[PDB]
Amino acid sequence: LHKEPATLIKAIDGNTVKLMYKGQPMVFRLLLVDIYGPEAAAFTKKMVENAKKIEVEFDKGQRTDKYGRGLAYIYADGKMGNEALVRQGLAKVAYVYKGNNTHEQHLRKAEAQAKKEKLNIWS
Repeated sequence: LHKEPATLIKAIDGNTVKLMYKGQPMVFRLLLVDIYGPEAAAFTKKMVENAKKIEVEFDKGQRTDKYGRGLAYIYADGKMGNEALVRQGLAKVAYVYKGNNTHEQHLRKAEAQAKKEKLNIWS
């Protein structure tokens, strides 16, 4: 997998962001993250708005959903947004869809720790 550059257009919700990706606006849905809805939106908005650099990383399977959203791991300043959400207990690891599961175990590990800390949705 490779990290590619992107520019924030606008925050949307805890697991959805609008980016300029190779010169076109695209909505990206954060892979593997299920949505504390308003706190998830708040946290993702702060994450991408305060970042000096945003990167998209497609997984190994399909790159867009039926709705035309990009399906990716979004990084802000090197830090994976999908993991930071789960780590904060602001989202659950979702079901793998279409074989895009490369970071699944990593996120399950972040999720069990949020769960052990009884953080947020694990309260």
